[PDB]
Amino acid sequence: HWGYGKHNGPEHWHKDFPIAKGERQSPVDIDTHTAKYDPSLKPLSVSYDQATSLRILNNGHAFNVEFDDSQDKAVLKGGPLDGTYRLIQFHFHWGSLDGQGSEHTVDKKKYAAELHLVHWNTKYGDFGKAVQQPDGLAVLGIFLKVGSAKPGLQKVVDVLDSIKTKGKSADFTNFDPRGLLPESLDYWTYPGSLTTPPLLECVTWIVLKEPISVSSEQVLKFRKLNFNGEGEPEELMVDNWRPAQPLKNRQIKASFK
Ligand SMILES: NS(=O)(=O)c1ccc(NC(=O)NCCO)cc1
Ligand SMILES: NS(=O)(=O)c1ccc(NC(=O)NCCO)cc1
Ligand SMILES: [Zn+2]
Repeated sequence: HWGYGKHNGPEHWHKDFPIAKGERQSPVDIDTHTAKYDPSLKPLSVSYDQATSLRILNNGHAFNVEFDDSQDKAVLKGGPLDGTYRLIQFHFHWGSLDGQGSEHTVDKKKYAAELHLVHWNTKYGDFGKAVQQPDGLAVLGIFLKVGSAKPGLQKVVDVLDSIKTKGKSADFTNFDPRGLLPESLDYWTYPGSLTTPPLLECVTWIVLKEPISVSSEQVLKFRKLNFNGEGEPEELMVDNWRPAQPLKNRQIKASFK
């Protein structure tokens, strides 16, 4: 099965998922001087006031905080997007060390972690249909640097002891994802893919310029999770990030000068 180890990590994925070598793969390096400011880009509209978180799940590759996506409760609109995209889950990718962990990079800089708020285009009815479409998903990516704690992350941090191993889930209601956002919603955008198998080329990536800061203790708690199931040999869930992929025939656009 695919993973992030020596024998099943990102360099092996193409053997089962040949789209890994496709034309619009993610993540990418964001070369900030080559990105083009597009004044026709609209501000992002993040409407999370009615969000309903339900559960948190260790899926063996990351942990997902899942939301009720059966109504337009937490939606992303505007920016480069046409129509309305519903929040289904968020998760993170992180490193074994503060010097690495993000999937996207900025002028080759790696951040300690990267948050992905995953949304699907309501015109396609559900997530499974949306991933089959070139405009099916919008993923809002937010970098994490280590410094001051992020108070809105602590509720996530504190439940991780309950989902240490693959397949464990826990109730996780009333979590407000607005507590994970930075001040500014300035962003870069480009067409790309899921960054894990099946690597489907269905994502409008929206990557925020401003990172959030989390404490060293917060990210250390991410690194105590396990990729394995309970009663299997323990392998720490760290370095669950795919490296930057070739940009190919793509231009990254910026919402800001
Ligand atoms: N990254 S990938 O192409 O999906 C892949 C799948 C299986 C493996 N190896 C495997 O299954 N070995 C048997 C031990 O469990 C390695 C990589
Ligand atoms: N890292 S990423 O490109 O944001 C990503 C998002 C969703 C998936 N797959 C998925 O099934 N998401 C919804 C889970 O219920 C895989 C990769
Ligand atoms: Zn992700």
